[PDB]
Amino acid sequence: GSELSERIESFVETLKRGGGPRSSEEMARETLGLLRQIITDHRWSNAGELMELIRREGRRMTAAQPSETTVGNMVRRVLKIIREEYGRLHGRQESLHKLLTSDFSFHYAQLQSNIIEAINELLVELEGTMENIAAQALEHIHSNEVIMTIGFSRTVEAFLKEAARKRKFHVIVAECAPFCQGHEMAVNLSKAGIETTVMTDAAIFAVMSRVNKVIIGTKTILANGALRAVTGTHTLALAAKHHSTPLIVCAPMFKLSPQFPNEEDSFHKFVAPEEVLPFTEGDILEKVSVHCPVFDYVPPELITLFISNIGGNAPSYIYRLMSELYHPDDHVL
Amino acid sequence: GSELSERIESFVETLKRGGGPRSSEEMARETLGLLRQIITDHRWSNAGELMELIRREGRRMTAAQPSETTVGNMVRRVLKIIREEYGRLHGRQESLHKLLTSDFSFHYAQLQSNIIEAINELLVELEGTMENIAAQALEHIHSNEVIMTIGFSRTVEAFLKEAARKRKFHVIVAECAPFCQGHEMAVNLSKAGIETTVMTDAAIFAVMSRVNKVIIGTKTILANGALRAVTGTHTLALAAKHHSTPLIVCAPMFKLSPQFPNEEDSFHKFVAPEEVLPFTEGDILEKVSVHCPVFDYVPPELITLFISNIGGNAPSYIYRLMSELYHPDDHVL
Repeated sequence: GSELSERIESFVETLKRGGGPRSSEEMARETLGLLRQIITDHRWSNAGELMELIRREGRRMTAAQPSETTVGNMVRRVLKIIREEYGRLHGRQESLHKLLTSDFSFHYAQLQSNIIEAINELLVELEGTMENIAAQALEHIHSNEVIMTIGFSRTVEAFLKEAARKRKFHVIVAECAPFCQGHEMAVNLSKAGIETTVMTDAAIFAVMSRVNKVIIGTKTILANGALRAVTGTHTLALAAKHHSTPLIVCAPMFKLSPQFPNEEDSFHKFVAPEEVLPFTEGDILEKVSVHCPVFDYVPPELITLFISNIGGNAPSYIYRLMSELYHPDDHVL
Repeated sequence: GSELSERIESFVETLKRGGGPRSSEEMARETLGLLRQIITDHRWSNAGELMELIRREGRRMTAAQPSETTVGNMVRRVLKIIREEYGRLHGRQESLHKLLTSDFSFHYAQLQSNIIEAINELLVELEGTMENIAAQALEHIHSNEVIMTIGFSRTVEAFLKEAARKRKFHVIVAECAPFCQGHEMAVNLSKAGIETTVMTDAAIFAVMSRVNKVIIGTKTILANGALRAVTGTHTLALAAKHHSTPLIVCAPMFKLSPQFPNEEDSFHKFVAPEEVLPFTEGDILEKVSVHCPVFDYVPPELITLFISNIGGNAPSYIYRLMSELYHPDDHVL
């Protein structure tokens, strides 16, 4: 009750004010733990009340920070898990087959235990996601290869550190200005023994002619295979497409969102202009419009491969993955 | 003269029966020497008769072997030299300026010495073409580059040997089947300490993703910037264009032919089917049509740069060079 309410309020305020969990996996774990706490603590008779309350909590969580899709992704995953559990315990996708062939009020005592067990299994699968993704590094990196990365991605870092145990290759890291987080990635990879280069975004095209493949992370994967990545990733994808350089996205399955690129102006995250133009400029700040978008939209035609904890896939298959994770009625939430 | 006639017939028969000067520079030199001998020995009262006889032997030379454009190029160069000498001695290109603003057969008794001097100057300029092309190797090759070649080109071999004195790089040579002359090129490049790889044509598109730039020779440069090259160069150029890999053609100026790619079915050189399918196959040779084209047509849009003894040019400028070498009335010959 009070503990649950204060935990929810703290989570919402942390999302609204930023900071909190740097790791996306940590954010997913905290979201799942909070959802489990709501399921255990909150009182509900039938599954319909659970749907309504989880939907309200997820709506509040995503309204706190719409650019943080992992929270909504986990909320929809929990809703799908609850729906599947109810269908298994009570009963026995839209398609041409279903179209040709063709009630949550009922109550069950053991449904809650099954829901918690499924959520715990999901958490266990989430725990080993990074190792599962990194275990595929040797199948995609050959000897004396050149890899291009932008910003700081922990999944890509684990990928490269696992590949470096048996192969020698070069990694080029482009800083993601203004938050030049690529410097930390470069120094980490150098500490791991990999030979690394640090450069600004302005050189992304210039050196792309000498890059064998591009390995990047993302914040979100849309239903059509599009990316909500850090800013400057669209230019990197365009430069890779110019040279037909394969672009690999190493992203866990919990970053898949059933949304579509129809949404406008809430996609990119806009922050204080101080990052781009300092406050000490003076009077010219009065008449100059300064905008600092954090995220970028990447169309699916610029992506070659998705590597996740379940293996490799093409963007054209992303829809099927989206069909296996979320019910079509939970996209609106 | 009888000796001149026997030399002309020897040249014509050598062209018809194949072989002869292995290097294109040697055959250009031989053509220029033969033209000089014809000019000296034959009796001509005025410039028009000299033009007519030059055109007659040029027609015979070109009809001996149409696929060898160097002979016709030298004949047309001599004709343009005669035109410019007669115009400078006697008097003072179709353009809008000439159109808005708007004859031979007048004997002068001083044109022959000028013609011979210009021919000798052309010969001296022809002697040092390969060194002039090779001197620009360092401006186009950087450290630890990957270069790709097809067949055996002496100009490209000189290019790479000159570049290898100061930089270290890798060279991949694709054998030009059936006449696998790329083996000779790879062995020669390995003799100079360059790390080299031998592979077949079928692997070209397989390795273009790891190639930085493609440096090739050619047999002929057409008026629009197209190429007559060894068979397999068109697919190599298409593969380079797929990856936006810069394709450099190292070809001297005497390989520029003022004809257009309108001509068909005589562009390629069809040789005996023994090179592709051996005679020992037996009865199946009765009902199998096997063709062995020696040359390939490369459209101008697949060529990035032309490196010649006068420097680097784009294909879009080739027309101007044509207008600087040949008179438009000598294109038909």
